[PDB]
Amino acid sequence: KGEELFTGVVPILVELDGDVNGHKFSVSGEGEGDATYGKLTLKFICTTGKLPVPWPTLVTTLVQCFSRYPDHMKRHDFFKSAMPEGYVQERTIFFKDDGNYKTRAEVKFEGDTLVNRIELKGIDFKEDGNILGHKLEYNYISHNVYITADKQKNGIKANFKIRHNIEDGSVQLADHYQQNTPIGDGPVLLPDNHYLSTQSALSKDPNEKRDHMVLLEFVTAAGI
Repeated sequence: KGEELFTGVVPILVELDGDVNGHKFSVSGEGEGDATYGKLTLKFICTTGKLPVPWPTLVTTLVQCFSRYPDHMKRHDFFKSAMPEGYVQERTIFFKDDGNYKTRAEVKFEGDTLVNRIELKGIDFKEDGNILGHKLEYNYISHNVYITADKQKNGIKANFKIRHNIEDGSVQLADHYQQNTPIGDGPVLLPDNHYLSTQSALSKDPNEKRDHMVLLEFVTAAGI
């Protein structure tokens, strides 16, 4: 059972390589995960210098296997059932009236540490849009992740809308399309329809002088 691997606080490593409209960059992140409370604490650093895009646009990319599933729903936890061999998570984020993000990450265990090596490719962005123009507010993100079973790929599919508030008080809609598939060839839990009530608190470290982000996320299953 992969559920026994999350019973306590688990070290989290996050390594990401991206290319948005030709701007290459890298993000590194560490933290702890406590599925018992769906509690996630992470800090990300831009290892190549300045981040070419708004941090908030990388939140959902930069470990849903750390979410708290109510006891009566634990038969729907695809994420933990695929561990420790892990699973492949692919997404396609569509920013309204702007470019799109196509990401492919691999979430798996490396010893006692949950790892998430991501590969992000961004194209079609407007040089002066809300993303490459850095006009999106850095504050709070909170939406529901609607999940559905994908018996064909023996995994799951999920979609949701992230509404990033712009500085002028407007909204930058970002449609997400998720596709998780198990790396290992073992039995994984195919869940009935349900969603992930997610909430992220972005903040800066008063002492960190490198482009970064301090995140305090909470993911809890519901819908059934």
